[PDB]
Amino acid sequence: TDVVIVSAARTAVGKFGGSLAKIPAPELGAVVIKAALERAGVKPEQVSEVIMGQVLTAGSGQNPARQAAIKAGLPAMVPAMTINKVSGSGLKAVMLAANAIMAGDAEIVVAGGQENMSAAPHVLPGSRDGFRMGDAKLVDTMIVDGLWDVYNQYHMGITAENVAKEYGITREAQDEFAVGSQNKAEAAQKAGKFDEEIVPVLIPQRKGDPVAFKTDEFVRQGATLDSMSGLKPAFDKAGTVTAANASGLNDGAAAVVVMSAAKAKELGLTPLATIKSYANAGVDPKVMGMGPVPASKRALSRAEWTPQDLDLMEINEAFAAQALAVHQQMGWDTSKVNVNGGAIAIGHPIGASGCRILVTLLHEMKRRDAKKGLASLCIGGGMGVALAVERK
Amino acid sequence: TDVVIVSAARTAVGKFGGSLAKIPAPELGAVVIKAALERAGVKPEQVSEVIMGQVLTAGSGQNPARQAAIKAGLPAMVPAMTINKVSGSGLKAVMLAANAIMAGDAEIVVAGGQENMSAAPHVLPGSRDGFRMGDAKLVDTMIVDGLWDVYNQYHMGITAENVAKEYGITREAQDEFAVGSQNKAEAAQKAGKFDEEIVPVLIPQRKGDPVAFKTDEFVRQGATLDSMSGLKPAFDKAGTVTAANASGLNDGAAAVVVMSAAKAKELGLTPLATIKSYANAGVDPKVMGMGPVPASKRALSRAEWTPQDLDLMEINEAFAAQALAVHQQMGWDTSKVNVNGGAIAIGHPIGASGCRILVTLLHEMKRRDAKKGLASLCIGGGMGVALAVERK
Amino acid sequence: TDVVIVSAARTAVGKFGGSLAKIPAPELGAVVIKAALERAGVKPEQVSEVIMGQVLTAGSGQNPARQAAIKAGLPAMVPAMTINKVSGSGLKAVMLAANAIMAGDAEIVVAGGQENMSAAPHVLPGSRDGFRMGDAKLVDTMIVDGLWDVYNQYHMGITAENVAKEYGITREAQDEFAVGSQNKAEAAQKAGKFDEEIVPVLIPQRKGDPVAFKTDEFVRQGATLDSMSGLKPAFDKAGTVTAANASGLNDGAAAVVVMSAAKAKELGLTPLATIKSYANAGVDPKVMGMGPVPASKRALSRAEWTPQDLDLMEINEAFAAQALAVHQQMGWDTSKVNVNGGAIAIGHPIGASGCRILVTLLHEMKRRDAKKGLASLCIGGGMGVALAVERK
Amino acid sequence: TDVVIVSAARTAVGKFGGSLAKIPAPELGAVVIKAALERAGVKPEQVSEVIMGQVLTAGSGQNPARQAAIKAGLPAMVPAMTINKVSGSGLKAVMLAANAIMAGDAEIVVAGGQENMSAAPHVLPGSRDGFRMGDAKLVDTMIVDGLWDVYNQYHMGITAENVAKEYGITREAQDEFAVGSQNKAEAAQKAGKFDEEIVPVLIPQRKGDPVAFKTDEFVRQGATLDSMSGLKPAFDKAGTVTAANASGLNDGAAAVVVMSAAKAKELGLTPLATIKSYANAGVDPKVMGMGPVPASKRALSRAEWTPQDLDLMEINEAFAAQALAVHQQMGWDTSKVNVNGGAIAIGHPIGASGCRILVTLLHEMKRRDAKKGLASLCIGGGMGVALAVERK
Repeated sequence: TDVVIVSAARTAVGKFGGSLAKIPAPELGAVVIKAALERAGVKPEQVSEVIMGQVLTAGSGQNPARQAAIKAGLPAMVPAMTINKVSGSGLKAVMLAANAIMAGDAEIVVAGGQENMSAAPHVLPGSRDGFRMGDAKLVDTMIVDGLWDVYNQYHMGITAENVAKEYGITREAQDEFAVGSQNKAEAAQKAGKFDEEIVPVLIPQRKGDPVAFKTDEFVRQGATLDSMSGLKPAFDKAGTVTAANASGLNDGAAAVVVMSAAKAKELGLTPLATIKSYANAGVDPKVMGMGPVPASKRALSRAEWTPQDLDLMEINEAFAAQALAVHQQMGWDTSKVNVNGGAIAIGHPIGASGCRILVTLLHEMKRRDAKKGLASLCIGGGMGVALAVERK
Repeated sequence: TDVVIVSAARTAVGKFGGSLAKIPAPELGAVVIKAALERAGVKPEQVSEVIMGQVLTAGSGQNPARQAAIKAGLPAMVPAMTINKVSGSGLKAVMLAANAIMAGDAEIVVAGGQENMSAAPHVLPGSRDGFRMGDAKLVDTMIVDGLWDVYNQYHMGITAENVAKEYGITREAQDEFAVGSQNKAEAAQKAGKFDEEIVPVLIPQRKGDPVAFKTDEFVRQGATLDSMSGLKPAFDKAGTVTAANASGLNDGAAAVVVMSAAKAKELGLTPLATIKSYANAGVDPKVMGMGPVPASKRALSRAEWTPQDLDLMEINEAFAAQALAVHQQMGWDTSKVNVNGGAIAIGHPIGASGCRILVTLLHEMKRRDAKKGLASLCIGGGMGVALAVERK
Repeated sequence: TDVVIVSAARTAVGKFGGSLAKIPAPELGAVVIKAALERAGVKPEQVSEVIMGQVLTAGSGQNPARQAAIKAGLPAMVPAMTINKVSGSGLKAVMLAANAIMAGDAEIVVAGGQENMSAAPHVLPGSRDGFRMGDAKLVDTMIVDGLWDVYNQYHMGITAENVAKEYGITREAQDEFAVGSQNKAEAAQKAGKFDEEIVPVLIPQRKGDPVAFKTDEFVRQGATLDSMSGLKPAFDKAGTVTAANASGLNDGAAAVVVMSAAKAKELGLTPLATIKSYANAGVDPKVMGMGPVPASKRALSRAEWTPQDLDLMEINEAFAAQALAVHQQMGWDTSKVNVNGGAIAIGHPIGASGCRILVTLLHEMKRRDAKKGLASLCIGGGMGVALAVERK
Repeated sequence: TDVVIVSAARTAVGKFGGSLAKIPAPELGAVVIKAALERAGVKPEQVSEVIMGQVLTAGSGQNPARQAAIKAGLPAMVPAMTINKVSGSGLKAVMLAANAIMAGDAEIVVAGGQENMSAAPHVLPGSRDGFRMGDAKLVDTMIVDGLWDVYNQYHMGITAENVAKEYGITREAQDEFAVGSQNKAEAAQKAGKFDEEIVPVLIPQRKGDPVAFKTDEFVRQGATLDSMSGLKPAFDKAGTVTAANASGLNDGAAAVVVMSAAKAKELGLTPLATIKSYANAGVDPKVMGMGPVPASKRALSRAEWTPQDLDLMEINEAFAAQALAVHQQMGWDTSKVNVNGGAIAIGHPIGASGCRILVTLLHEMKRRDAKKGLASLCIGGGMGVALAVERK
């Protein structure tokens, strides 16, 4: 059975401490679930399942994906499930949706991701035992759960250095990559290219009515090489990775409605694309940034496509260091990658990004009539995911 | 094609603060992943994916299933994903594994779950923005993420009172059911019925050699009705639910290896059973304990079996009130359910319980040569899951 | 012996979270100890003892008064002690310094107080024992140690409401009194009246050289009764005390140098004033704001003065409600009280305020050649202190 | 013209986590203030002031000395003040009382100290501003406020090592001195020597009436040199200081009632002793243990006594290393010092110790009919206090 995507919706991506900071992640997920459904013309009643990625879940309450489904107005009869494959989560949700539809387990699935990194708490390990003597640590959940390698006991940014070193990716190269990502995002914003895919979030106000948030507020206007060349390295003093050549910490959500090609025809719906293939993959945690290479290669082998056959790709930009090594290793046309900018510019709400970049992908494929697309992301812990789509 | 379970393993279940209290959930998962694979005859390199449920993940680190997979001996090339469908997570991981195999996405999946309720920490909401003036709250992640209804803002034990009230499940019925579970579990312990399925966990000692932990230490030997009759309600002064007729807070893990029947044959392995069918369902959060009814009915319909066709069942005993309502509504033969006792006696590590009970099911089906089996659980937030297995 | 005050110095008072928020209280004390000695012309090694009030000492390290003395450049041979009598602390240090010199215990004492309310942390009571299950509290040390009545378990602002009820002090009356304090403080700033008494604090900056902080930044310019009428009650929703008719939360320090008349004659120093008398008093915690009545009466009885003999007074303005009641019960001439504004305008760094007001008193007595003066303050928990001074 | 001590009371000293662990310090204080007044035959209403040392006050509430007075049943009319001079606090309070009486400021003062080290909590610095990104420290208040040198940034135990190096005090001498201390305390306990001075604290129980705590439960009966000679140094690998030759972390309170000799005659009371003299001193923080040398010399000079005129002394044993160096430098007869043991055996509740050793001294002087005694203590941050008393 051929699996299609019938709609795609994302929030604008908030800055850290920004416009979405007080909006809990399942409330962001609800916005995009409700809007994905409306745009597909599928009633809440008709949904078989909701699957939402969310990484940072400490104190979020039972099953955040169910919370989003219910806030979106889906009835209690529709089950939901939360998933955590770190940055891969939002796209892995769509892979799971596809698996379920192919197996006959589900007919229509809303899949996506949600994340509020701003609101992530601190945790007190051992709080039940107490601390008989000496200092104790309050651990940052966003770092430990989101940004810290279990196996090597260091920041993701160190894996980015490992990659830079291994693959010979210079500071200059990474900064040039980052300015390209900012400049492209800026040009796309101003050209109106994000207008269709963005769904507004109504922010409550102390006094008067709520005000819509609907612009990617992390995008740096007028960015220049020389605004990046001067920063010091963030993770190692002799390093190459900075705040400007890595993605941000951000808030946001993204969803897609998926169903069999046969169900779409029955409902009279025109799909956006057909899911062609997808794959996961694993690599050493030390170089997790390289995840997208084996995953993209596997997705492409499954599709019977080469990297040259692709018209458009969205490869998540966790760090310019890894994004560049990935391009080098894949050999594909970088002029067709992240054509509207990437995470360095737009931001990276971890559990959501996987579906965010697919939403952007789908909208640009239609705009330029591209037929073959792929979305891929690296995953902390040493993994990758990739999903290929086709219009025709 | 056709999906088979080739092996199954679980830890003994620890009591709250008990023998497993200091061993992180992913360390529990690794024990069972490693032993499932040994029991099946499968080399770590041959695994396609690991899916593990884990509900309480505050400060657990990046992707707890990945941590379990790596700690089990799986190579970095083997991807892994964590899921949260609350008490259903365990059995939902097997469902996801099945979908994946049927869709041709994976060949060999290790599916299961893991939980250490003892070690769940407290969290400090708003730590990131500070507390300008006034007291702050540390929140218990076990309650908020594991046991608390989001929509109605009370404990699961209140949902159990709503089910008792709706279905006319009495305190005395609940208590006799609880004694029954204890007595059945006692019998099984004394008969060595759990010897095969349990994998020991080595507990480090203050001095000397590690001690093997391999007995379900929550089970109460010699339990009687007069030992339960006089307790006071735990959640509601006028209520029927007590600590003796509900399960506990517990630690443990369980896992199964899943593959296509064609892969089993290629490798020369003899399956424990075939997956016949499965299903999920949603109900009102208020009466979440009733989830296994629509889930089991759907799973049965899909298998084209009646309730009377089943030879053995494992239905999770979150609360006696709910288990009894499910039996009342399904009308099946209670003498074939939880034949070696259930969660009230053995315990309930939430993220692991769904796979735990499957593991117990499969082992007993072999000993009594049962042909048709069903496992089902209820799920906080108003869901159920059910999975039917066939031997022949 | 007659005890004289030979010099007096205070910081500007900072806003909550304002210019001094990042300077630990003993660094603030060190500024005023160093400047008071320098203005007296007394070398560091001639000092017998340092006495500093500081109320909020949680995590401040051993003996905040000794920390100040050492940072000020006094040798280790000069012993120091910290004291806590809440808002009375700063004045009570001067009383203790007088007691010591009269007893022959000490020759030259540096006495005052120091407080950083901005930097007071939260505390975790019960942390050695751990938290078995459910919510735990982080308690705000500024509130519990500073602003909370032990005996009645409610804020100091409720004692202010109690006083306004008992003595018939209306919202409007409180608001006019507050406008007066602001308008006198603003007049005094514009006329340079704080110029002599304030010692700058250098504040490090992101770029370039440190900036001097030397102006009372809490003072509200152009205050009128309409400025006050829009606030809502801050502590009792049905009451009359608001943030604009109560003092602030503030940071600062003050110190004076005290010695016998004979020692000042031997060193050739012309005193600012002679200590005439002083006293303490206790009242019911519920009306602590009245403490200055029995303490002032007792100080005046000891001096052999009447309230009408005073030329100038500084009565600390914790709350307009209590300041008014005090004036009403003393019957003294309010045109002579807080002539350059009070704590409602200047702010109220709790441990330091008692000496801050003395410094202000002394400078204005010298400016207008007033002969008889009195400083008094109320104290949480139901106390007053008062100190009378005489120039001649 | 002449100040006397009319009564003396202390609690038994609690071991860390032991019988007093749940009793807040001001409750401890209240036991001894109440009992010292009863023993003196003084009416609470005729008390002029209460002065109590307390070093660890995080979350203790407003002015712990007032809380103790009030709990002891002293009326609101009696003011109180808390002081911190670290281990000197307890004795310093008596000195302040003497000063006050000699100045004519007070007639009758209850002075001492109180401390519960067991209950000192953890604090969260920076909690008010928040932790935007990163882990945050919980700091142990007992250590930072009680036991850590600000200037050198190390434990008090390191100052004891500097003392040992400087004065040639060997591990062997330290262990001999610790054994002697334990042995003398055990002997004094067995002989009934602490019976009169101890006031019971009633410890509430699970069921039934409270049980009285009335023994110094930290004293190690049966102590031998071989029990101490094998221990590892606690602070410095090449050092000499161990847990066995230092005092502990302890809970307890002590108070005395001080008045003029004229007031005692008027009220018909027979004094315990006459304060002959007292003094403080300052030394380098690095060798704070030496504080009692200059303070004792100065107190003996003020008394016109030589070290040989002394009949009995109490010199606090915070560390055997510093106690021996003090004896070495004073040259006095060590057979008359800490004749019933000292802090190594009895314990060291920091803010109370200074008064504790005074209470012990006075009781022993009366049984021996000793005429001239001295108490003295070292103080963290480099200070010392001493007080001489005479009977005749």
